[PDB]
Amino acid sequence: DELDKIDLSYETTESGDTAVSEDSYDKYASNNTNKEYVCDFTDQLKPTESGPKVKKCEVKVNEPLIKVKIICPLKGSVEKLYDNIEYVPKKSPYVVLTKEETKLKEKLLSKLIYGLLISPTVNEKENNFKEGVIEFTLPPVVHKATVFYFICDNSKTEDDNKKGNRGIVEVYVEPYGNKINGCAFLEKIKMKTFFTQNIYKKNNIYPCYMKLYSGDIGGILFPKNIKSTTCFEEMIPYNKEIKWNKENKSLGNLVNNSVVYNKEMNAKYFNVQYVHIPTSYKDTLNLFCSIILKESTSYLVYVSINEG
Repeated sequence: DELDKIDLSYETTESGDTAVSEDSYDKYASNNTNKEYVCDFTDQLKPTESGPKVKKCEVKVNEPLIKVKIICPLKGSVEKLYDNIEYVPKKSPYVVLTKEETKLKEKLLSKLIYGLLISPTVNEKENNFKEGVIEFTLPPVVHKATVFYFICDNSKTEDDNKKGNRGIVEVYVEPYGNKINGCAFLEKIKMKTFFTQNIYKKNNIYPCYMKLYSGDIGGILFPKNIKSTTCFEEMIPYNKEIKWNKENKSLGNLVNNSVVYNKEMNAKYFNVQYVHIPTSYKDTLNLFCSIILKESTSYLVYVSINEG
């Protein structure tokens, strides 16, 4: 592809071309709102006489499934304040930067954290600084601490005696979680080390069967030759838990205040879907769903919540 092509010769630093030391950095916290960690640079990179200063957005991750939002105003958002702005890496958040020694070089995030969702469109518009903002939703588990950076530099812009600043976002991920209460339909290891059950194509015995409780999370790694899936769009119960509505089959229509991620499977790197159980859901429920194949050869999946 071209949206993830990395320049192996690229190099840069935190201070960039400002000669500033890490101590003089203006480190601040992200405005987090309902599992959404935010780094807004609109009112932070405005030129100042005392510039070019360096503002650092700290992002500390010790929890799962944080929707990350990063802002880097566009050239001309204000008439003259961002006339010479630069955001790096260009093809973000597909491409990111990691600290090799003291300098930085390009790295692919999907190749660094498996199971991360990067919807190519935010508010109907592309997911790139060209449209002014970038988003991405984290995975539910991480094995090793991962640190990468973003860049949003307005220092090259000047408003008479004032000068813009160099914006940077540091993401210090801490090891959280262990595995997924889900199934794995089958470089390649991170597929196997993330689920409790593995489902092989040629000869499978047990179908998918993911067990859940109140406040736990599960997921699925859908196959490579998938035709369709109904495991969060159309759920069906069996035996006798509750009288069934033939239309309230979407996971959102089944449990109030439930969550689904990548319901449309539009993510670029992986064909995956996730869910979350609110801490207020104390009702027991057991459901079923199916999956399709290109061949119709279908697999099945089971769901159990608070089954105790």
